[PDB]
Amino acid sequence: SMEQVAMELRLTELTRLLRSVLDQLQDKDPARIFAQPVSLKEVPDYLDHIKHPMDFATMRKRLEAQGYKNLHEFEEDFDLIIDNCMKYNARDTVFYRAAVRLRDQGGVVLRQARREVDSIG
Repeated sequence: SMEQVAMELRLTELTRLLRSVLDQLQDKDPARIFAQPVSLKEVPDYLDHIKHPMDFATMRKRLEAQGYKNLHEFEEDFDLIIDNCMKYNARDTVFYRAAVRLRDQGGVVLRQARREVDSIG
């Protein structure tokens, strides 16, 4: 139907906006601490600690399959990246501190993305 196509065009446009959001967020992680999934070879107990692992590469795979229906879903995955790190790692670590900086900096980007997603429908 024409209605399905129009909905598909909206999903595509959301996907374009989320790709730019994702790039902006990932630049707030210049150390690349959150680039890839935590390695189960190198942290074999990780899944005993963290039930829903997340990382920027996994988000990128989901994005390119147009797997985010709305900004809320995308933000959920971004929040898992931060929140998982802040539970697994102690306060005095380079990892925790990187998460805090990503959170604080990403907040700015997400504040305006929310306005763009509402604004452009």
